[PDB]
Amino acid sequence: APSFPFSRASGPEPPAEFAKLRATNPVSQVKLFDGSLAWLVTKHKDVCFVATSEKLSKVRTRQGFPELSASGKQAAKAKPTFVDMDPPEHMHQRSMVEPTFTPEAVKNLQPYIQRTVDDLLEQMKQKGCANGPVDLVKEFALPVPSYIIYTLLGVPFNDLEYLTQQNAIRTNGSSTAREASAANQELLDYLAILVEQRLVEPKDDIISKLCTEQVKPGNIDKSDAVQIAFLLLVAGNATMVNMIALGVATLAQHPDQLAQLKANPSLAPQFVEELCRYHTASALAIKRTAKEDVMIGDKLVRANEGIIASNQSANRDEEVFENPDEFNMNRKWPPQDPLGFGFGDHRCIAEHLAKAELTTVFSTLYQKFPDLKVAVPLGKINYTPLNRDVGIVDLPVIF
Ligand code: HEM
Repeated sequence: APSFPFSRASGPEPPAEFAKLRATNPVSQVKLFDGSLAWLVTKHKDVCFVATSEKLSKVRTRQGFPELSASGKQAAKAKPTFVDMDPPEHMHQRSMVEPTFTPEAVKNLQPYIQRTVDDLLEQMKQKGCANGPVDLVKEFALPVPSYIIYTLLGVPFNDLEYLTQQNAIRTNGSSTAREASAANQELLDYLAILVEQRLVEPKDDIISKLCTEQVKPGNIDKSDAVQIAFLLLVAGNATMVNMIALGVATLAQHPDQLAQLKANPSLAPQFVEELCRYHTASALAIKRTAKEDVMIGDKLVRANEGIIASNQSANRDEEVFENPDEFNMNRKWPPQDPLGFGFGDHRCIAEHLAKAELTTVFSTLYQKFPDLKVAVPLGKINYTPLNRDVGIVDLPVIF
């Protein structure tokens, strides 16, 4: 059984194993870091089954849960938030914060999203690139989702820049463990204090809604509110940063499609849909353990055996998406959903917010900077390490 996670075939490409497994052995066993075996599911139809089957559990203290690293094994010990819950606990807690992320709520946020993107682009323009390329990640891709989610949570404007840097330090590949866990503690301590404050004078933010509607009535206590706030911050931010940078890089690699977006910014939504299928930047979140024996394809998955469902592989599934390895924002979409945001009850709470952020970015960026160019040869883009989710560490641009 091969070791899993697999390595990406190159900087921007999924692991090569997935295409072979889809063709010859679509439900197979893999070996995890601790020697245990897990089932790997690779076809779109089977990923959807794993994401919705009531015989499968997300509870991480169940025997067989497929932790992929040593830190996940010990993180399993903490009191769970709704990301690690089964029904009915899952939606009981998820519904406490879902109101901010509905399509109606995200529609009302759209002027604020546009203003955030506008302001940060104008700052980048004023900084200029007269003294060399600027890092699109540091200058734009990082602050855009960071400022927005921090602001929704209730962080005051003056604290955004420091806290944006701390959260980046958490996930930066060159941070030592001491740097990353210090940045983590910094974030937790700040949120605890913000929860204390909002308990005394609520404002109009997510933390205030939790304090008023759930902590004070006694449905949760303030430490749960901290954990939930922390989950909403760290679950998708690094992914958002990577998607923005990957979109720029992808467009530099497909000049004809960038020219179409320049001449018709209304194609941004279609570009975003294809971006999220092609570059599946969160590919290791759909994991389960079997509560009962369950049959998947031609395999029997025994109770207490772990399952990993690759939505990255599903998004390249030849049986669903014609020419899946071509990036084509003009593709015709089948009836099946792309699975960039997962599937079923656990499907990304922030799907609509994420798409609205991405859509706002790519309908504005090249109107503001029509001559935006990646400043290094495309073969020299600094992608994330091949053993991690696809992403871009830094992206020097001129404009
Ligand atoms: C392009 C950006 C993003 C992508 C591709 C993405 C992707 C995903 C995926 C694949 C999952 C697993 C869903 C499943 O288990 O089926 C997920 C879950 C989740 N994501 Fe995101 N995400 C993004 C942005 C965000 C943002 C901005 C936030 C928070 C503001 C967020 C918060 C969450 C949470 C809380 C969950 C767990 C939901 C649950 O288990 O009920 N994500 N996301």
